[PDB]
This record gives sequence, structure tokens and C-alpha cells, in this order.
Amino acid sequence: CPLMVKVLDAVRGSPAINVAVHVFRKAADDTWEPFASGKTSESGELHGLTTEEEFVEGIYKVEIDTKSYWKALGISPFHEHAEVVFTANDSGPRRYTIAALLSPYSYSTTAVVTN
Amino acid sequence: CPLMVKVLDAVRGSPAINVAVHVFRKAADDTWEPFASGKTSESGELHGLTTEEEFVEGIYKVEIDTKSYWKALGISPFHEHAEVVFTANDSGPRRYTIAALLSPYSYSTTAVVTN
Amino acid sequence: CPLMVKVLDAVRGSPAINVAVHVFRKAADDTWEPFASGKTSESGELHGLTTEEEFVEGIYKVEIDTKSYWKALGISPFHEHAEVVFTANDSGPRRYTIAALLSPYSYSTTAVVTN
Amino acid sequence: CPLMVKVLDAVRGSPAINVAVHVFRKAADDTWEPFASGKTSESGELHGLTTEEEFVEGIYKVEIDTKSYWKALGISPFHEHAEVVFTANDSGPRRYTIAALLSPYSYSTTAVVTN
Ligand SMILES: O=C(O)CCNC(=O)c1cc(-c2ccc(F)cc2F)cc(I)c1O
Ligand SMILES: O=C(O)CCNC(=O)c1cc(-c2ccc(F)cc2F)cc(I)c1O
Repeated sequence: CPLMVKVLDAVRGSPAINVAVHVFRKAADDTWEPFASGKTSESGELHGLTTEEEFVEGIYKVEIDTKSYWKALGISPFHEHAEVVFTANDSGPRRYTIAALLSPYSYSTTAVVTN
Repeated sequence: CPLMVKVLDAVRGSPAINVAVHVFRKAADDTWEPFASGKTSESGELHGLTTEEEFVEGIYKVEIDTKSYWKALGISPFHEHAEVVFTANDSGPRRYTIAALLSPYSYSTTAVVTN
Repeated sequence: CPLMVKVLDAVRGSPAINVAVHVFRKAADDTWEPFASGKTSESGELHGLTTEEEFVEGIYKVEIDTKSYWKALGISPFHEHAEVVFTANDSGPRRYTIAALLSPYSYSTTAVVTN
Repeated sequence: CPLMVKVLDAVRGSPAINVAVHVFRKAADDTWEPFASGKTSESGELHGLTTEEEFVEGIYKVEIDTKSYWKALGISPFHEHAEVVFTANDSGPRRYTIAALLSPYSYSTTAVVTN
């Protein structure tokens, strides 16, 4: 899998399970087109969003539905979601892991990119 | 000052100076309409974005132009920009400070909301 | 003010008030000798820890008493405290701000060093 | 393995390889006794530090040698190391993953604790 998303809970010290993730790709018309979506597993990970063939060069947006996550735990969080916007595969195919560590009023996101 | 944005550089250990920041407000048709913008000061801060009268309840997006910042320093960045999307609510939180701590492949963002 | 410490709460989206902070300086025998301490203010800041005359080059440790902070709020924390260990150097960096953003199972710390 | 350490590089967007890690356990005499040590692999991970039998209840300190890491890459970083101090196994055996995301003037650490 060339694209994996991992979400972690900084309040509980655990994976963030059942978190909705939507991925979009910027089209020629400059608009965000739907690309893939899924939900994190018991390990806080989301694999299988795409394939090397489908995951061509482009500008991608990964929207992590953090508000729904926090609300379901009784917390009214600051953010609507966490968004990660990046150019992918502009130097050939790479493998991307996008990670987000979540708190009610904060998040930290990083990427690990391998060849 | 109901809204302040502060940007820090984790590579240099300094404020992130001359960073472009664009604020948008969610419209009825769900499109993002320009609301306010500026460039961070020598202290990494951007004040005077809006007034209490103009800063009504609503969904806001703050886009921090991190890619251009890193390009000027000669370090390959991952993100197109850093985005913070939140609902402004009158129920207490009067002053909003959105902070972002920047690295080439990561950012951490928080909100400090005080009465 | 050559040294300032700032502590923020990622769960409440607020300064972390009344947090105990202890600063130590590395001695010849490699032991940590008490140097300065205090409690964060209503703004989450602790100023007046030391003076330019006293703040000589050396290795310093800043211990932020996060466990007690979280216990008072009724949230099970992971860490005993947050520690920041650094060498103070006269070669430019005149003012040191050590910041820590706190969650029950995580913290992010940065330094902003300005002339 | 009940204790695993993962270290990530926020400048390169990669695992942080060959990072020295020392673990200590607080003794009866209130001093830090050596407990385990190792270095992160090509995946930025360090497994095999301890066993369920040896990893008894106690206060542990995980010292991640970040300064040596940054120096070897030509960077003069702010911190001497990153230290993670926590009580372990005080409610029975748990599995701990301690993660640190590194920048020259900043780091973020989190823990994932499973049963
Ligand atoms: O003054 C306030 O309490 C709000 C304005 N500043 C910040 O929220 C802030 C955040 C950070 C910060 C942001 C992200 C992070 F991961 C760690 C941090 F310490 C650092 C500094 I210096 C700050 O003044
Ligand atoms: O395992 C990899 O090499 C890439 C996928 N995972 C992460 O990037 C990752 C990030 C974090 C992490 C994310 C944000 C942060 F501020 C600190 C962190 F330690 C924690 C863990 I456990 C992780 O496995």
C-alpha cells in the first residue's frame, strides 16, 4: 500500500479507532475530487485506500474526522477535522504514511515517506 | 483581537517570520469565502485579522502557507500548507489564539481560547 | 529575562496554570543542582527565573510537574513530569523560551531562542 | 515485548535510524539504575529492551540521544536528549510503546499503552 493513515489518541494513550478518513485529489478544474475513504481499525491504522496504479502524481488532501471521534467520547473539541494537504509522487512513486496524534484542542501530524 | 495566529519554526528555534496566512469563512453553499489574511511579524504573530463585530459564530479555516516558507529556507517540505478548521462559538471562548509549530515534514497546531 | 517557560493545556485549550517548574544546572560531579523554580501564572508563563548574570553557559534541566497538574483535573496521566535538557550558549541566542504543550499521554516541547 | 521505542525524523520525514536509547529504573535508594539500552533500527524502532519478567513495576526513564543523532547530520540541536519518565506496570503488566518525533529545536513524545 502506497498510502496509509495512522491516528493516535493523546488523552487515552491508545490508537484512535473507528476514525473516518476521506481523501481527495485536486482535479484539472482546480476542485477537490473524492479519491478514497475508510475508517481506522483497532490498531488506529487505515490501509487499502489505494493502489500504486491509481495513486498517480497529484495534490492530495487527507481529511481526518476528529470532531466525530471526540464527540462520541463526550468531548467537545476545537477542530472540525485535521487536514493534511501534500503533493505526492512528483519524483516517482513513494510510500506515504500520514500520522495524526489527537488531543481535544490540538493535533500533531507527520509523514514518513519511503522509496 | 478576537483572533490571533502564531507560527513557530522547529528547525531554527525561532518565530516563523513573513509567513502568509489566509482565513476563510464557510458560506451557505459550503464554499470557503475569503475572510482575512496577512503575513506573520518578526515575532511570528499576526494580529488585527478581524474585529469582535465581524467575527461571528461560524466555521472558519486558517491556511498557513508553510510550503513557501520552507522553500525560501531551502528545505524540501511535505505539506502544501497547514490548515486549521474550527467552529467559533460565543458560549465563553472570547479570544482565540491559533498556534502552529512547523517542521518540514510535520506540524503541531493548538488553540488557546481564553475569557 | 534570559529564560522564560510557558506551559499550555491541549485538553482544555488553555494556559496550564499553577504548574510547578524546577530548573537545575549540571554540576562538576554530574549531579543536578537546584537552580530556579516557580509556578506558572494565569497566562501559563513563568518569568523571572534567573538573571543574565546568573545564567551562564552550562547544561540546564527544566522539569515541568505535569503529573500533579493532570491529577488535579482528574485525568490519568502517563508521565511523571516533562523534562527539557539543553546547553545554554552565549554565541547568539540571548533569550530562551521553553514551551510545553501538554496532553495526558503526550507532550510537545519547543525552544524559541531570539536575539 | 512489553517495551518498544520508536523514533521519527520530522525534517526528513523518515524513521530516525541508529539513535541511541538508554533506559533506567528508579531504585530503592532513589537513584537511576541502568535497566536496558539499544539503538533504533532502519525502521526507527527498538525492540527487545526487556522481558515481561524483568519489566516489573517501577518508575522508568527512557533517554533518547537526540543530540548525537542531529550532530551526525550536521545540525546543532537545542536539546541534549529527549527524556520520557513514567510509572510502569502499577496496575499489572502492560505493553508500552514510547514514540518521539524529532526536530532540531523541538520534539513531541507520546505513549501507546495496551493490555
Ligand atoms: O499565549 C498563549 O497562551 C497562546 C499563544 N501561544 C501559543 O499558543 C504557543 C504555542 C506553542 C506551541 C505550539 C505547538 C506545540 F507542539 C508546542 C508549543 F509549545 C509555543 C509557544 I512560545 C506559544 O506561545
Ligand atoms: O511507523 C512508521 O514509521 C510510520 C507510521 N507511524 C507514525 O508515523 C507514528 C507517529 C507517531 C507520532 C505522531 C505525531 C507526534 F507528535 C508524535 C508521534 F510520536 C507515533 C507513532 I506509535 C507512530 O507510529
